[PDB]
Amino acid sequence: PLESQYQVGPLLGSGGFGSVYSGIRVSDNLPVAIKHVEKDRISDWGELPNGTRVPMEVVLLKKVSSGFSGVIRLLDWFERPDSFVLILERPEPVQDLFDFITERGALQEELARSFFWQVLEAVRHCHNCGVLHRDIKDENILIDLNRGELKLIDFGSGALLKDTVYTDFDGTRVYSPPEWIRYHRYHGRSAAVWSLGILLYDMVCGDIPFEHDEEIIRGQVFFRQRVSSECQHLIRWCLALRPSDRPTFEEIQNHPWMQDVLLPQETAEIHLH
Ligand SMILES: NCCOc1ccc(Cl)c(Cl)c1
Repeated sequence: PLESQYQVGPLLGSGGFGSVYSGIRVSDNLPVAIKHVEKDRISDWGELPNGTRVPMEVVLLKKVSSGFSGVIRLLDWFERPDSFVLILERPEPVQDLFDFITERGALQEELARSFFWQVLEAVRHCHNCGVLHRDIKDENILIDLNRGELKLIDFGSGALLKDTVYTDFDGTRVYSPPEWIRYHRYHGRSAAVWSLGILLYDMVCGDIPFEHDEEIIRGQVFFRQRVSSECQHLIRWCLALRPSDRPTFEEIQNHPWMQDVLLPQETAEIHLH
């Protein structure tokens, strides 16, 4: 069973998502993360291609868990009487982006460009797999410090991607768009672009731009740090009040600020090693 298959290490974190432990797969010593989610806390349920009743998180992870290393991979899952247990791949050494920014402050634009580009590629992979993350933020991004590779985590607030309106949301409010705050309605892709604007501002300024609902609704972007005109333009574009005024992923990646990105290994060599 699960208990014999894995060696439990220390608690890595706990919160809205559940409890996550560091671990080692006993068969090949592979580093893993063991996530426990209480059944009473799971509101969104779904079913696998076979038809087993599992949390939506398990459905979304299976849809995205393949060769591409931009999303944390689900290795296995187990059902207990009062919880679900998820075995996830664990990079080592690792640091989440929230802890990274907290320790190092506002990122150099070359570093933010590499990081932002990788997040964009990871989000495009999710969308191509029919998955909408809904909680893109610094806390949900892991940095593989040796490879300079970023990984999206926590699909616990996610949904299947659709072209119709979403009227439910349980992600982070300070990353949520003005249409959600005002009307309790949003479309997947344009809401994801708004959260990406919040994230990019956070990378280059060291903090999020808005705290209160009134600020999100006004959408006036003030720069507290020295930021290039091209970067400011891209941020202000992602943070357009009207969802239809926001750039597509293609327009973000073709933006002049996004040109000449470093490879992840070059990123680790210059900024992480
Ligand atoms: N948010 C607390 C840490 O959560 C995680 C989740 C997944 C992995 Cl692979 C790791 Cl290393 C840590």
